Parts: sequence; structure tokens; C-alpha cells
Amino acid sequence: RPTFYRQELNKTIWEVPERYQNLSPVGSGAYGSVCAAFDTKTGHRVAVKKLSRPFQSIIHAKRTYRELRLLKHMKHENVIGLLDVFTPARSLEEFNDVYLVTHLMGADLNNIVKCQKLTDDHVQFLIYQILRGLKYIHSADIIHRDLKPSNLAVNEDCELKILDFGLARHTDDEMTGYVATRWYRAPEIMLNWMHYNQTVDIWSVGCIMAELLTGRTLFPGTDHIDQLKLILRLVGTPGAELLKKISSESARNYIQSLAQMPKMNFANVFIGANPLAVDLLEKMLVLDSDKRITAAQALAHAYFAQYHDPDDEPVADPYDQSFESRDLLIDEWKSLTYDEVISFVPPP
Ligand SMILES: N#CCC(=O)Nc1ccc(OC(F)(F)F)cc1
Ligand SMILES: [Cl-]
Ligand SMILES: [Cl-]
Ligand SMILES: [Cl-]
Ligand SMILES: [Cl-]
Ligand SMILES: [Cl-]
Ligand SMILES: [Mg+2]
Repeated sequence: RPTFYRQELNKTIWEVPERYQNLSPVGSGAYGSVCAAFDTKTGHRVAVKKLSRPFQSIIHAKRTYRELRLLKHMKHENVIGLLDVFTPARSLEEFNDVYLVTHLMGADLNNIVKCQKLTDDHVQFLIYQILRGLKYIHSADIIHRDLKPSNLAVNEDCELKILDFGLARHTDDEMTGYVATRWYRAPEIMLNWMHYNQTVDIWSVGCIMAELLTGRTLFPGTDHIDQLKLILRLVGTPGAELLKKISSESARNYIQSLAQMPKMNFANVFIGANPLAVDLLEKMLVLDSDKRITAAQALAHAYFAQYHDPDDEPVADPYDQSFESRDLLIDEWKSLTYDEVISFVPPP
């Protein structure tokens, strides 16, 4: 066990191993507070997150366990991984605080799209890396659920990492109105007409790729219904084949109230774009989610011929999510979390 030291920063007590130095606050959401630090064991600049009230309810305790299990599994060049996890507790009986350590991230894709002139070569490389990471994530039967530019870190060499997996933490108010939190969500989950599934992540990638090509949000709706109208104007209203497969009675009733619209010509929407980029966008932004291209299929599309290497696009180890259907007490979720903290083995 390392030696810990305590300090107060922005009215919060931080108790961390001596290896972490020069702590400086960088932000705080509803899930925890974050400091930047220098890790003297590895030489990396890191982000240290102290979870806020991790075991206050069964829902929160299960969410803490879910986040730690996910971060411990992800081992891929284009996905955020876990450098360390620690607690100052010396036993399960005094266990209360959880700290997570990751590589410190600089710019996100938001900064890039609004501040930089992107070539088509830049778009190819950035979208390639998103799909490479997504092939890995989806091969473990994980759904990200919250892909958007602020959850994609990018460095000066145009190298990209996926972060901030959806832990089922977004509320109704967070999704209301003119908000980027909803602009990248697939139509079939925006009003909960379908259960989540991995095809919703490919819809998000299509929205991101369009924005890199044009510099503008693809579907900036002022509310759920305005956004649905923007979507259906581009991709068309549901045809007979898809309508037969829509089981939600709430969806069918409202959809049939709208006048029918054909799919638009994407070459007249994305003026001047590489024809191969237009072709790929048409295969991602499909209303019928059964028919969308998959991440593994998209890596082999000719738009990525410069970068595609099928011997360097790995899949994940199997990921056991059976805990998600399990009903446990707070202290049982807490004991499971403690076991995962003390069994952590750092990367090479
Ligand atoms: N079950 C099943 C399939 C299904 O329900 N798919 C779907 C629903 C709603 C959709 O969105 C919109 F209503 F068409 F806008 C798109 C697809
Ligand atoms: Cl230490
Ligand atoms: Cl990482
Ligand atoms: Cl503790
Ligand atoms: Cl965003
Ligand atoms: Cl597992
Ligand atoms: Mg985020």
C-alpha cells in the first residue's frame, strides 16, 4: 500500500498516493470533481476524478460499479482506458471514496471543427479512428450511447480517443430544447420508441462526419419534434417496409400524421464533398436501423482505402454484463466495487 497525503482544494479534501503531484482543479460535474496532476511513476499528465457520493443509493452504487467495470475492460488505442484506481480506505468497513485516474485530455473535436480548416484527408483519418474504436467496443456487446464531438479527444497529430461512455445518466431536462446533448441521437431512441442497440452509435457517427464536412450541425433542432422534422426531411418518411416493423403504437400514431416526403439527394446537400464520403453518409444515415452499415463493414469502405488495415483493427475480450439484471443491496454493490479496486493491475 502506498503512502497517502491530504490537501483541500476548492473546498474538497483530496487524499491521494504520493506519486500524484501538483494537483490543480479543472472542473466538477454532478458525478465528481476532477484535478489535473503529474504522475511521477509513469511520467504522464493525468486527470484524477474523485467520485461524488458513490454509494448514496442503490442506483448510484450500481452506477459506480458499472463505470469501474467498463473502464477496467477498455484496452484499445482509440478508446479511453484506466491508468489507476485507488481508495485511502484500509478495509471494506471504512470504504467510502473512489478515485479514477486517466490520461489528461486536451482539445476535443468541438475545438477542431469550429477553429480549423479540415481537408478531406483530415476527415478520412478522424472518422477512420472513431470506427476503429467502435468496432472494438461493439465486439464486446457494449453500446456507447452518447457519441458527440465533446466526447472525442484529439491531439496535435490528429490522433483520436473515444471517452465518456453513456452510463444511463442523462435526464429529461438535459435533453430539452436547443441543446447539443440531443442533436446526435438516433430518431428511434429520441422519444424511446425502440430499445437501445449498437446501431444508434452509427447514426451518431454519421451526424459527426457531416459536421466535419460542412462545419455546421446537421440536425440542430429546437426541441424533439423540430429535430424529428429536420431528420425526416433529409432521409424521408418511413416506407411500407419499415412501417410494418415499427411496433410502438405511440410512434405509428404520430408518424402517420405527417405528409410523406422522399429521401433527398445527398450530393445536393453536401456540395463539393468527395463522392465516396457522400456514399458512406447515405449508408449511415438510414432511418431503418436494421439497414445501417456496421462499424466493421464501414472500415472496409473505399473512403478509407488510405488507412484500412484488417490486420490492425482488433476486437475486444468478452465482457460479462450479467450484473445489469441482478438485484442487490447497497452494501453488496459496494463490496463488489471494493473487490474491483483492490484487484486492479496497471497497464505495462
Ligand atoms: N421494433 C422496431 C423497429 C423500429 O421501431 N424502428 C424505428 C422506429 C422509429 C423510427 O423513427 C421514426 F419514427 F421513423 F422517425 C425509426 C425506426
Ligand atoms: Cl505513491
Ligand atoms: Cl487511454
Ligand atoms: Cl475511503
Ligand atoms: Cl458536443
Ligand atoms: Cl468480463
Ligand atoms: Mg463528456
